Amino acid sequence: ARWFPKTLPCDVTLDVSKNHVIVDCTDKHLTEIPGGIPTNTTNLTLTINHIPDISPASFHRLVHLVEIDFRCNCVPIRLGSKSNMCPRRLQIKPRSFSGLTYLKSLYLDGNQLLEIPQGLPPSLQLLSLEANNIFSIRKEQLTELANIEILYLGQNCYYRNPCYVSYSIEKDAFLNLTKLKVLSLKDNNVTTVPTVLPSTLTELYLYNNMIAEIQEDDFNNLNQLQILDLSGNCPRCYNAPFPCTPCKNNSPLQIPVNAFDALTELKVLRLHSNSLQHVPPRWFKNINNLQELDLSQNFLAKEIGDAKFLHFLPNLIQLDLSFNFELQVYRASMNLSQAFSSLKSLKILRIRGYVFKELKSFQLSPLHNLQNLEVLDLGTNFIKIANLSMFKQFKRLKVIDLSVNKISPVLEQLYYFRYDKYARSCSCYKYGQTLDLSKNSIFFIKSSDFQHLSFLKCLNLSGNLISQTLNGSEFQPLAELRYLDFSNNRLDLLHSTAFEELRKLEVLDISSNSHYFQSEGITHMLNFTKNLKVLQKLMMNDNDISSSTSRTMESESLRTLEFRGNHLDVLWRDGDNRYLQLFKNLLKLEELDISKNSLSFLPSGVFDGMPPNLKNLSLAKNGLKSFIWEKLRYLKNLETLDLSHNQLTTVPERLSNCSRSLKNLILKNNQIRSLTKYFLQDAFQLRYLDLSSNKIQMIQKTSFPENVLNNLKMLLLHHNRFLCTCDAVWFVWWVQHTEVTIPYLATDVTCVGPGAHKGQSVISLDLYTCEL
Amino acid sequence: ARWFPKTLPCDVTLDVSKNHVIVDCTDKHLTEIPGGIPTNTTNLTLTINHIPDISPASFHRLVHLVEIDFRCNCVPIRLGSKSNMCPRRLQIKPRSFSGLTYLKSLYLDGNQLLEIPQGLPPSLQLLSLEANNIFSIRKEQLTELANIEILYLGQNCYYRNPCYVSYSIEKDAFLNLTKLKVLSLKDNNVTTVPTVLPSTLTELYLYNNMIAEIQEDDFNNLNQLQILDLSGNCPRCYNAPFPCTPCKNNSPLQIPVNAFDALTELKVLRLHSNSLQHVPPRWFKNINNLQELDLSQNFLAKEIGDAKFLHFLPNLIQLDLSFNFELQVYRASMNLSQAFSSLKSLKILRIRGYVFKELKSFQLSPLHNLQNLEVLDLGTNFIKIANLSMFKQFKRLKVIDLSVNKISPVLEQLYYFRYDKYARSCSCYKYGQTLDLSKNSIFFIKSSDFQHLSFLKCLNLSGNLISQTLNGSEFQPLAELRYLDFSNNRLDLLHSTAFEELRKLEVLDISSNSHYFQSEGITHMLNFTKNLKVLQKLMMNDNDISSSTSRTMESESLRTLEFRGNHLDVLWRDGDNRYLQLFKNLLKLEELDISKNSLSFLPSGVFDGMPPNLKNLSLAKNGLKSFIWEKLRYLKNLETLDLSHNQLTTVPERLSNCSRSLKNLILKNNQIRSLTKYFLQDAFQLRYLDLSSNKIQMIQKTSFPENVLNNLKMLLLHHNRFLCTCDAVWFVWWVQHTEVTIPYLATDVTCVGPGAHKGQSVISLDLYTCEL
Ligand SMILES: *[C@@H]1O[C@H](CO)[C@@H](O[C@@H]2O[C@H](CO)[C@@H](O)[C@H](O)[C@H]2NC(C)=O)[C@H](O)[C@H]1NC(C)=O
Ligand SMILES: CCOCc1nc2c(N)nc3ccccc3c2[nH]1
Ligand SMILES: CCOCc1nc2c(N)nc3ccccc3c2[nH]1
Ligand SMILES: *[C@@H]1O[C@H](CO)[C@@H](O)[C@H](O)[C@H]1NC(C)=O
Ligand SMILES: *[C@@H]1O[C@H](CO)[C@@H](O)[C@H](O)[C@H]1NC(C)=O
Ligand SMILES: *[C@@H]1O[C@H](CO)[C@@H](O)[C@H](O)[C@H]1NC(C)=O
Ligand SMILES: *[C@@H]1O[C@H](CO)[C@@H](O)[C@H](O)[C@H]1NC(C)=O
Ligand SMILES: *[C@@H]1O[C@H](CO)[C@@H](O)[C@H](O)[C@H]1NC(C)=O
Ligand SMILES: *[C@@H]1O[C@H](CO)[C@@H](O)[C@H](O)[C@H]1NC(C)=O
Ligand SMILES: *[C@@H]1O[C@H](CO)[C@@H](O)[C@H](O)[C@H]1NC(C)=O
Ligand SMILES: *[C@@H]1O[C@H](CO)[C@@H](O)[C@H](O)[C@H]1NC(C)=O
Ligand SMILES: *[C@@H]1O[C@H](CO)[C@@H](O)[C@H](O)[C@H]1NC(C)=O
Ligand SMILES: *[C@@H]1O[C@H](CO)[C@@H](O)[C@H](O)[C@H]1NC(C)=O
Ligand SMILES: *[C@@H]1O[C@H](CO)[C@@H](O)[C@H](O)[C@H]1NC(C)=O
Repeated sequence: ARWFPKTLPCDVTLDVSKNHVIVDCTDKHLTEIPGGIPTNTTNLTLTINHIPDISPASFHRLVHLVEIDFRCNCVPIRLGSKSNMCPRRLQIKPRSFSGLTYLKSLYLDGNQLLEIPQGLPPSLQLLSLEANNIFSIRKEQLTELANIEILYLGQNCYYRNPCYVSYSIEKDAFLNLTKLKVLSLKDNNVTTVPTVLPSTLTELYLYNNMIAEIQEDDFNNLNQLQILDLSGNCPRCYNAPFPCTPCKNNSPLQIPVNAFDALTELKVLRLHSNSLQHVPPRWFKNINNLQELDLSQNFLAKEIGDAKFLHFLPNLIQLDLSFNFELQVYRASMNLSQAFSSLKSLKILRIRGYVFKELKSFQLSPLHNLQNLEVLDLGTNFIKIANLSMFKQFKRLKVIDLSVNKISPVLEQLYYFRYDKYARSCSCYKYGQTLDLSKNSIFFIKSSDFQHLSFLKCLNLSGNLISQTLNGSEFQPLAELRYLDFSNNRLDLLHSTAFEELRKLEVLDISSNSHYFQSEGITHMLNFTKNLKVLQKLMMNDNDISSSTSRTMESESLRTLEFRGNHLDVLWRDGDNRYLQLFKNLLKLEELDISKNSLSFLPSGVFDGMPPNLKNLSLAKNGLKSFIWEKLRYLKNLETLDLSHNQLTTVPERLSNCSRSLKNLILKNNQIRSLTKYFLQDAFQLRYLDLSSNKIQMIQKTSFPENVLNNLKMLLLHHNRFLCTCDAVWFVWWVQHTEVTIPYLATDVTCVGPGAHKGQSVISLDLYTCEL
Repeated sequence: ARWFPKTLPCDVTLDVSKNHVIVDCTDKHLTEIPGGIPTNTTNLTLTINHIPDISPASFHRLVHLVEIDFRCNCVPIRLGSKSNMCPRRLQIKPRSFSGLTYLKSLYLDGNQLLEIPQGLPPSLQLLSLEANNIFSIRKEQLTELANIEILYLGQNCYYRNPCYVSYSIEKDAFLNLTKLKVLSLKDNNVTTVPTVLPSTLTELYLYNNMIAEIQEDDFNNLNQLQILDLSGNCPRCYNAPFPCTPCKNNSPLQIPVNAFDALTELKVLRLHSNSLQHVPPRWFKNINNLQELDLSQNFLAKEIGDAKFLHFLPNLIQLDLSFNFELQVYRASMNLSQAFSSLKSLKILRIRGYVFKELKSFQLSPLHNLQNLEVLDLGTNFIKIANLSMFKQFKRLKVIDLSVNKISPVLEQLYYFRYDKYARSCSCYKYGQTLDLSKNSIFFIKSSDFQHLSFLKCLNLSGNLISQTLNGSEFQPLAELRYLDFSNNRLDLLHSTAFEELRKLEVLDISSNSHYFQSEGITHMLNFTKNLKVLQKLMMNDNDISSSTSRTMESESLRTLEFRGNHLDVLWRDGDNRYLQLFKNLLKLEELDISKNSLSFLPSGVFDGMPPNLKNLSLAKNGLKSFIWEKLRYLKNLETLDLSHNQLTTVPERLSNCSRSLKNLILKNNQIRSLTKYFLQDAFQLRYLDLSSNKIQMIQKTSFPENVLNNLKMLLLHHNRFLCTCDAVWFVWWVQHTEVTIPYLATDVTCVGPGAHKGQSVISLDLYTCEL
């Protein structure tokens, strides 16, 4: 099928629409640049290797390189692996780059470089040098970068990569860089805004530094700038999850009231963790197109009750005032200034961490007529009282977020306290209006808790303390609810009428409601499904279900049932036939997850008991020790079988005689040591086969007829125990010359033996002695 | 050191006091009885192997056998391995046993035998035939058992081992067995009490059968009988976790009022799951010494309110009336008859599963003067209301158990609903008065909740819904508390004064209180330890701790800290120095568990930061991939190091040069492929070393100086990758001839290679070709 096998340990792709020849050697444990890289190569990536130097020989023939990604070949000590520390900094010999006439991007982050590499071609638009040891910028070193548009210089002097002195930038160092659009000097121990900056800047990043004061002309020539981030200068350090040194005297970042006058094009302004106590309205008198404003992590609790500066921001789209609370105060209520009413373009307002005991309908009045408002985020506020009906007047909104409060009768999990949200490394919203009350203290629900909330499409009650028998009366006002997340509660299914008032419910999650399922002898009504006539997806994972008063679940609508992390091994105890048709009457069921159910064997009757349209069946992570493959004949619509992470030792003698429908067979992480003689013979339906992480020694051509592999959309073979003797001759040849996609040929499809070939890659193996 | 290496795959013990020479071949994957079993052998066990027949050859030389434990060499289908099914019944050949003149016990449970083995010697006192296929008992087959005292015949006909017919016992089958003391016919499809039984019976087990009626003379001669179990005849089948067939027409087991008249010696009467609606007092008219009575799983809810039979039970020690609730009824209160006051010897009263809404002080008045009462178990009753102060009148009690209720402002978890609690296979009570309120619905605690309870020594609040900031006021009445189990709640350590009112507290568990720790930026006061002046043990496992407002925990008392399942990897993020002395000021700390903390490397400073008396340190299950062994020098009292389940590849060059105190070094489940040349040289303190489950190929004598091996109490080496070539000569010789204790030499110290020897045990290895 191929005349010349590929030996290069890098993925090579063609996008001729883009006349790009892309060679990706990321994370291939290389200690040299490989030989034989195609000469037309456009994008060459060498991230996360251990290549210790660059030379004119490095890219000699790669004439058409537009991009070289050479990140993390010697990463700073405290950011990189301690088990494989870099012994030393990348060595860049002269004129390694001056030949690359078409080079537009050069990434050299995280190599412990000491100076800006010189000799760079004038075609270079982007230069990235983050996480090196360059902490003095000299205008002489920047001359080579005449045509640079994007320059990343951050993380060269901060706590995980210290330089132990102030960052130093020569006067007007960047000013002759007259096409420079983006300059990043974040995380750098910088002490003043460098001046003068080229007026063509659109984005300037100066956050997490040692800039104590802005001066009134620091930005006066930047009339094209659209994004300015000054965050984390004079940081608010209480409960900081990184080492944090505040400005002396509780001082804020001092910004003269006219400092922003020239930034007529500014769209985003970030003043996070600047210890601000006041927001002078004068800042914004000639910023009329501001759309995104971050004032999180300051001391603006008082200012939130006044906030006259809001009157100057009629186009602002999202406003963040999270975590401005006063230390050691538990205010009674949230005092929002009427000025909020002037935020007519506002779509997103976030006020986490204001911290107050009670939310009352009047307190949110300044927002009543903000007509574009879509998201209101009042999470992490320790709110104890909130009458949910007050959202009568917010049907308009997509998300109402009261996550993580104390109420009783998607942003990353660390977001507001992370040191650098934007550091680079080497959900029910779709259904409509969402009310997120996850991780609150709701211990009991009534119907009236939800009056005037009939418009809700998704309600998140995950992670409350609901320890209640539901009898179908608790959710009556929620006539439009399509998604209920009830996970992490203590639902007691005493009554099969539970949830039946949710007439429009399409998705129900009661995962991790194990409490009442873990008790001896208590009634459990798993047949509650029958009353839910449009239910499509039911998640009841990690419930430790081992007993059921009903012997069948029934639904004419349900297509996906996740039953992972239960004890069907107990329910299906050998000798007890009563639950072998637990799922038979889910007539439309298409996906069944019963992974992690301790099923070390499947009793006879399990397969006959499956509903008739089952497509995707996962039995993963069960410790399955045996499997009667013929019983797959019962599953006449089966397309995906996940048997991963078990203890199977054999494949069927003839897969086609087990299922003529099977498309994807996942057998990864088992104990299979050899294949059947005629395994895949006539399995022309098969499109995906994963045999990785087993113990196979040999694969012969009778097990793998190429009329079957010729349709195989991926064939996973890595991490086995291949023996590369003259017996393996057909397998080795076929692997080297095949069209079929086989991941990890460069790095984990290897011989275990004999002796000579141990650790050697199958792709690189020369078996000519077998043909003497 | 040994002249004759032991090669027999069985554990052999000498107890010269008794001459027992005990040969234990349990679960050794044997397919024949091994040869060379000592001829003095008294107790020989062959349980769980696959020996397919017994013959006179089997025990020919074993003259002095007193016991043959030969169970489960062919387990019934539904009870046995589905991956290694038994192909055919054990074959018992004639005169296999009749030579063994001193044989007193013979266990043949679980071999699918069809008849009682004949030819048995008259010395036999115990015969066990459980879980075979013998379901017709004939007097002709029992004549050989003249001197039998103990006979187990159960589980030969039930849902996990069906015989498809009624059990059949010939009239007076057992009557000439004139020394029979124990007869067990449980789980057998028995339909009537076999009669007449020998009057010498002390224990009769008839439970889980099909006996619908007791005849008034069925027990007429058993005046020596001490234990009678008739449970599971006419079972109560609601929510039964096994296939359950009740007697027609809801009928109970019918027991004539004079059925027990002869049982003047009866001490235990079990009538569990007999569907009883009444307990006639006349039953007990001639039983004065009854000590244990099990009336669980019946229909005695009304009778519990009357219960005149209790007046005939002044010697009763234990009473179980659990799970007598009425179907579909939720009674308001528990109506305990005044007769309970006549239970003058009662130590244990269990009334789980009565089901009632509120417990009130007067309802327990019938128990107020039961002077010996030690345990009151009202668990799994769905109690919603309870004034805890009412137990002021139960200060004498050891355990007050309200586990698994709905209260708001040790038996196995398999117990009352298990099919056979006694089926055989092939905690803070010590501190004083305990109030167990675990798994209830308490969401908020105040001081007055515990009024009048100052006598309590242990309180279990595990698994409630307490989502509260404690400030030292909540437990004020509990002045004698020594143990607080607060695990599985939502503790909020906003204040370091939490728990300080518990002045006598010695053990505190706040494990699995991760809720507020998984919230970014929230305050967490880990220095709350300082106020607890007699605190000895602190468990804060699985809290996902990743941040801390305080930088040091402090205690002058604490000796044990379990910190497993947190995120010290985040707290100790490389470059963040602030928490490297988190534990340093726990001055008396001797034991620290920081397993499962995602510590793939240890930052420098961690070891210097440990408190000075640390003795037992666990870094298990961390994904550790490197370890600076020299850093152990800081731990000058380190005696136990657990590095199990990590990714280590190397041991120190000289362990003695790393720690002069280290006694027990656990390295199991790592990636170690070789030992250093002088690994153990001069490690004179070392007494226990676990190198099992690694990838070791070779061990040379220089790593194992034999003056060090001689002080080892145990040296674990099993499950490695040993190479049995002529290079391994010293190791193979030393393993075979050493006195040092090495588990699994018979079963998992094996050659991986070369070719010829693969799978062979090192102990069986003949390397003479290496010495030609
Ligand atoms: C940022 O620069 C400051 C100097 O402005 C560094 O502080 C010096 O650090 C050295 C070595 O730690 C001390 O001996 C000096 O006394 C410090 N000087 C001053 C003026 O504080 C600081 O270490 C740098 N921080 C980082 C993260 O690189
Ligand atoms: C031993 C009791 O077994 C039957 C039973 N199950 C439940 C239950 N899940 N929840 C309940 C809630 C309130 C009252 C009773 C029950 C109940 N009763
Ligand atoms: C937003 C971060 O401010 C710090 C803070 N932490 C807590 C806390 N753990 N618990 C609390 C309980 C009630 C009120 C406030 C707090 C609180 N505040
Ligand atoms: C390839 O590199 C060029 C030059 O830096 C870059 O603009 C482009 O996005 C990259 N494209 C692909 C497909 O890798
Ligand atoms: C608000 O809360 C109260 C309960 O305190 C309730 O009576 C009332 O009807 C609720 N509804 C609205 C629209 O606020
Ligand atoms: C509900 O919130 C939890 C945690 O706050 C989150 O994990 C889950 O995704 C949410 N549910 C939905 C349906 O998005
Ligand atoms: C369900 O319980 C609710 C709340 O207690 C009550 O309104 C209703 O009467 C109950 N319905 C039924 C059918 O029992
Ligand atoms: C569910 O099953 C139980 C017992 O099997 C029965 O009492 C109840 O009526 C059923 N409810 C349904 C089918 O909705
Ligand atoms: C308790 O129930 C018993 C039995 O039905 C009855 O004799 C008695 O009157 C009841 N007493 C109380 C206080 O409920
Ligand atoms: C509980 O009992 C105590 C002692 O008699 C009493 O003072 C207290 O009021 C009772 N509490 C309640 C909630 O009834
Ligand atoms: C508290 O109860 C839980 C479960 O209810 C149990 O796991 C734990 O052992 C108990 N605590 C003590 C100290 O016995
Ligand atoms: C601590 O909490 C309790 C909660 O009721 C309160 O009585 C007390 O005033 C609080 N403050 C203290 C003890 O300083
Ligand atoms: C505990 O540490 C916190 C954080 O520094 C501090 O505010 C408090 O005073 C300390 N309290 C005690 C009792 O050590
Ligand atoms: C390790 O060896 C060196 C050289 O003999 C010695 O000076 C040092 O004290 C030793 N350390 C320990 C802990 O024995």
